[PDB]
Amino acid sequence: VFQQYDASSVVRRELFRLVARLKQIGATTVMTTERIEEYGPIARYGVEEFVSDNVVILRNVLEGERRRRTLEIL
Amino acid sequence: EHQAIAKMRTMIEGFDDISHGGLPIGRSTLVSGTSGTGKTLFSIQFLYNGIIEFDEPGVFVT
Amino acid sequence: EHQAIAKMRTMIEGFDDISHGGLPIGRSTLVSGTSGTGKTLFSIQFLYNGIIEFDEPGVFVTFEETPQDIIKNARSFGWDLAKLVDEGKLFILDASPDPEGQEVVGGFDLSALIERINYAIQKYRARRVSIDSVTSVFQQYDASSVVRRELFRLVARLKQIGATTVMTTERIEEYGPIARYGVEEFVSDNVVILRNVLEGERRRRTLEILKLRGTSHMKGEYPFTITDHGINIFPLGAMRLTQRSSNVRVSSGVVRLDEMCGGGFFKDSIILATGATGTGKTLLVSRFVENACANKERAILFAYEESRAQLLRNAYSWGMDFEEMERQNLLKIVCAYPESAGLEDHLQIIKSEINDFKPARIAIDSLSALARGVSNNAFRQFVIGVTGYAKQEEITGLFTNTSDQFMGAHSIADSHISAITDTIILLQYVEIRGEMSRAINVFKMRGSWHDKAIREFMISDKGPDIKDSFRNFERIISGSPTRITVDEKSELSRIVRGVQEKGPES
Amino acid sequence: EHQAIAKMRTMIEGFDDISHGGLPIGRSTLVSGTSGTGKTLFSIQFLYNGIIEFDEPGVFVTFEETPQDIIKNARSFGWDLAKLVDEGKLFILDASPDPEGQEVVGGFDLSALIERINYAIQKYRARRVSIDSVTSVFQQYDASSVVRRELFRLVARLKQIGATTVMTTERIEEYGPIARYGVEEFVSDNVVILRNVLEGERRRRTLEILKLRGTSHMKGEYPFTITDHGINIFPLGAMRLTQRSSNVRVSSGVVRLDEMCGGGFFKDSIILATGATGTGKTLLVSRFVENACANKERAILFAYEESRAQLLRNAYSWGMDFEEMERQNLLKIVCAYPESAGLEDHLQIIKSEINDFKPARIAIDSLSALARGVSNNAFRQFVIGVTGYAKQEEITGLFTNTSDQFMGAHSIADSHISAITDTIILLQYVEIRGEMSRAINVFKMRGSWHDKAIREFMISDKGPDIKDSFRNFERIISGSPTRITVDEKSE
Ligand SMILES: Nc1ncnc2c1ncn2[C@@H]1O[C@H](COP(=O)(O)OP(=O)(O)OP(=O)(O)O)[C@@H](O)[C@H]1O
Ligand SMILES: Nc1ncnc2c1ncn2[C@@H]1O[C@H](COP(=O)(O)OP(=O)(O)OP(=O)(O)O)[C@@H](O)[C@H]1O
Ligand SMILES: Nc1ncnc2c1ncn2[C@@H]1O[C@H](COP(=O)(O)OP(=O)(O)OP(=O)(O)O)[C@@H](O)[C@H]1O
Ligand SMILES: Nc1ncnc2c1ncn2[C@@H]1O[C@H](COP(=O)(O)OP(=O)(O)OP(=O)(O)O)[C@@H](O)[C@H]1O
Ligand SMILES: Nc1ncnc2c1ncn2[C@@H]1O[C@H](COP(=O)(O)OP(=O)(O)OP(=O)(O)O)[C@@H](O)[C@H]1O
Ligand SMILES: [Mg+2]
Ligand SMILES: [Mg+2]
Ligand SMILES: [Mg+2]
Ligand SMILES: [Mg+2]
Repeated sequence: VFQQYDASSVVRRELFRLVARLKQIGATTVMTTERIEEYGPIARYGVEEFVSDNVVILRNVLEGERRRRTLEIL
Repeated sequence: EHQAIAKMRTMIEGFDDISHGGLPIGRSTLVSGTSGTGKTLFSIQFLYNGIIEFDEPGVFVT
Repeated sequence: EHQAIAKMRTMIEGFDDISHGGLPIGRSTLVSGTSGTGKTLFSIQFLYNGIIEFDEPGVFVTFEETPQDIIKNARSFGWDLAKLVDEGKLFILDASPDPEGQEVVGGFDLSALIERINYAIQKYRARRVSIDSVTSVFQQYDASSVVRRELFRLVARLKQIGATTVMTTERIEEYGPIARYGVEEFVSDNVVILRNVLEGERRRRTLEILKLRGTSHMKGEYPFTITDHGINIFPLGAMRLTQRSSNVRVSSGVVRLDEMCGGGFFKDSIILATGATGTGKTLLVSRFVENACANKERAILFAYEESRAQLLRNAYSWGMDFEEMERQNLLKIVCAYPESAGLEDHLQIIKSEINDFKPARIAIDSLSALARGVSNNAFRQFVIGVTGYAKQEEITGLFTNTSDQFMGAHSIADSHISAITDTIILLQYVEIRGEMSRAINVFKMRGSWHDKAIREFMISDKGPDIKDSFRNFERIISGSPTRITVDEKSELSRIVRGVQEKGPES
Repeated sequence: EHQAIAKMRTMIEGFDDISHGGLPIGRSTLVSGTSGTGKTLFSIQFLYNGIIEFDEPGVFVTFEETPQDIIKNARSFGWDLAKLVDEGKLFILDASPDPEGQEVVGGFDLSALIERINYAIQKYRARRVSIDSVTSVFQQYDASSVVRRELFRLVARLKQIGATTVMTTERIEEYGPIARYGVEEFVSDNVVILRNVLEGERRRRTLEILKLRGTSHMKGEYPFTITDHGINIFPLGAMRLTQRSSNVRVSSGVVRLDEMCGGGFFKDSIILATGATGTGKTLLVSRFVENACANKERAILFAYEESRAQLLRNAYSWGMDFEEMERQNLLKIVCAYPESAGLEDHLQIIKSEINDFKPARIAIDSLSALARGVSNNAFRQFVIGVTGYAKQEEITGLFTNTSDQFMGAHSIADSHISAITDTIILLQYVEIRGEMSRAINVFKMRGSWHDKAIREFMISDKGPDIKDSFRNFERIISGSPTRITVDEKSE
């Protein structure tokens, strides 16, 4: 959604907004973000981690031509 | 309430042990990962089991 | 105290030691860390403790988290911040944005905040202030130079107002810049860095005070865990060397052995048991613990290799009923895979269980089980921990270790947990006439004389029977000795012919 | 269509194994890689195979290379696209820029192209489409967010159109992001990464299917080669542990050995001969390969340590005439230094040459010669590939391994062949009275009973002459015996 022409700070707020309004609605939501480095930033803009109350990281680490899927609750 | 945070079971095999109960009720959970990691699936399955295990309707925004 | 700056205590277990007394009053501390490291908690605990322990009202400035949430989450550790906000001891100043807002407002609000805060401090007569996620505010659209100015101004007014402040900050790398804008580091009087290092799929949180303008403090990183009671720090390097030392002996659960040690182990002493897999360290452990219960003394048994069932199936087969030791509330067995956590966690669990049961004897079956994976230093740090806490707790202890190679092991411990140990019990397999016999040896004892022979020992249903030494043998330790004989048939009871009786009579 | 995802086979050697059936139909599959990875080739061979196998027309859209060249290059793999273009089976839709023009024509053309494209799809009744270097299009002056919308629009239209597309992208780092904008990743239903890794001055191209939305596939990287017949992928993990096993026996070339092996070598089995340098391995291989020509059966000899001519001399110097074997088209010698290829290429050459000569036996001289330089794991992965193919192909194979240390060697294979090999023949130097004498031993045989004695053997112009056991010695295996010369019972 923000991948139209935004920057971290603008992203951080938009997310804060969505997260908040959902809290008021009383919904137990699961949001999906994307990454680019298996061990780089937790999310695309380096700001989502700090705005979410909860964070799950799914990894697909390489290493020796094999792939190992893991899951972590940050 | 006036107690800790209550959780909601995901029924995803294992995840509810890892999360000591499941996802925190009334709140969102960010799930990220590179391409091909299981994000969408995690979300589909979370709604699903909610449906098929507690009859908790789910909305899927895509 | 010979420090030049006055400090205030966090009452956070372990922090006040690391900072040689707590946080400097009237000054500000940057607690910066990546995501989920314990920043809010630290700052929340910082105000709570100040209210619960010293009746010091506190102000909590929150930029992202909602006041209801700060209160909802704190119940995780059993804290009723609501009752305090109510008694008017705690005041949460909500400065979070609106779920339906605009854009632009991070400077005059920095002047409106200062004034808001001053108002709250004056109204509630506050002595401690926490500012959670200052970073999030410039996270509207700012650069390093603007941040430095606004942070300074804020911090500088706080100093004037007299307030002792804690400010939270974020960072993306565990080892790179201290805070986001690489400017916060230098504006703060003190800097505490919280990390959550990944490393081999495990997570290790540490706490480090980087700087304290005015006094000294412990340098480097310190392991810690967040539990139901908040942060819990282990200053493993602040552990002094002043353990009491008695000449009190105790039994090992094995009569012959006690003789071999010149009269049993010392109460105040770390015991080391090493031998090849199958030699029988675990038997002496069972025997060691049972004797603490045979004298009506408590004793814990942390198992990291055998299930709670097996430990009992095997224990019983050696006699000794563990079922009863448990009922008489005298013997407590733990059990856990070293993999089920990190040393820090493990060391604490141990510490905990030692308090909730006031043991007089502890046994860790297989240090080398905990040795799995962990680097050697991270392991030694643990061994210093368990061996240390016990020594100063007068708690006698038996530690087990499995040497990676049966027969031929050139060293006691592949880890060198040698100098850390007072008494060493060495078991090994001796190859005599196509068979694997056992051989036990009291390698070393610091205050005692102890027997110098490498005896042979059998394992029956009864337990460990310590026979004699293979005198007429060389290269013993090798694993496969050479039988040389200046005798053997020499006396002892020659008298040939009919010497025995058989099942009927004698 | 209320069923699982259905796949369309590419027919690209190995790819359909990995993707469990092939590319999903009606969906776009991103295939990115760094410069020179075989992206272009993949898409081509994808349409071509489509045509030449299921008569499914193909629409190839290029943005940089030119139609003349595309066809020009394809001839490198022995196929004429021109012909297919003629018969309207393939329509190369040129979309490259000319040496002259204007600018500020951003998303302006992505709309038109989606038209020119749907046209050629309808018009030719195309079922497969390949778009080469979509990337090179936005490489005009765009941002990550602009590229996602232009990409999504295209991918989307194509899915309505119902085509099974393949889009080529480019990367800059072998292991960094997936595509230039680190956005393509998330816009494609499927992502296949082509890599051209450069470790130790050597190059190794691998292919990986990062994801296939809606189905399963093989995970991780998979070695592949680019030959005259196109991309060739070896799914060394796909190979199954379902090899035929008989009780039929064969001769080792050495009568006395055959007895020690309790009746000979099993037709179905892997033979490993290990010993210090000079012990006689190359001899056994020599004798083994000869016995298969005495029975008029074909046998290949892949030598990696000696040359053609020298293999003959020494062979002839032990008897056996290799000169005849070659003429009688019953024996074939290959030879090549391990340094002349990667294991991926060798493993192929081996397989390739076995198909053009249908061997009943095979001898690789010096497994350890192929272990030279290559990592321990990248080697084992070569052993299984060679050991397996021969095993499921009913071929009897002999592999030679020089042990890094003469006398003292505390392990058969330094690299660890154990349990990958059926029969282990072990040669060792033995020092008896200031003299270097040999000794052969049948270490293990999974089927038969074989001899348990360590036998001394000599070498002459007649070949291996297995003598007796050092019965009266100790620490033979060690290599520096000690005769017991026991004074009997001393009366
Ligand atoms: N039936 C299945 N059996 C085994 N693996 C499957 C099956 N279905 C899907 N997969 C695997 O799961 C992956 C699907 O990922 P998914 O669509 O859940 O979300 P994602 O990769 O996190 O995000 P994105 O929407 O970018 O793909 C595939 O890449 C594939 O490897
Ligand atoms: N009762 C508890 N027992 C054990 N761990 C707990 C408990 N409550 C919270 N935690 C842990 O402490 C963490 C809470 O972090 P905290 O709220 O203190 O601030 P933070 O992680 O520093 O910053 P942020 O606001 O970005 O999350 C959780 O990630 C969780 O693992
Ligand atoms: N009932 C029994 N009767 C005779 N011998 C026994 C009996 N139980 C155990 N043993 C002997 O004791 C050994 C068991 O080893 P033990 O449990 O004492 O610990 P360990 O050898 O130090 O360490 P680990 O069990 O992890 O290898 C067996 O190898 C066996 O020879
Ligand atoms: N007959 C052939 N035998 C062996 N290798 C070949 C043959 N033809 C081409 N190649 C190899 O295949 C490669 C061709 O690459 P190709 O044109 O398919 O696209 P690409 O490398 O993916 O992308 P780009 O447009 O950047 O070149 C060459 O780099 C070359 O090494
Ligand atoms: N005509 C011959 N007469 C007697 N002995 C010979 C003759 N030719 C070769 N030999 C012996 O055989 C050995 C040659 O080794 P061979 O060709 O069998 O392979 P290898 O020892 O297994 O491996 P590599 O030669 O690569 O080290 C010589 O060391 C020598 O003792
Ligand atoms: Mg997804
Ligand atoms: Mg044991
Ligand atoms: Mg190309
Ligand atoms: Mg050779």
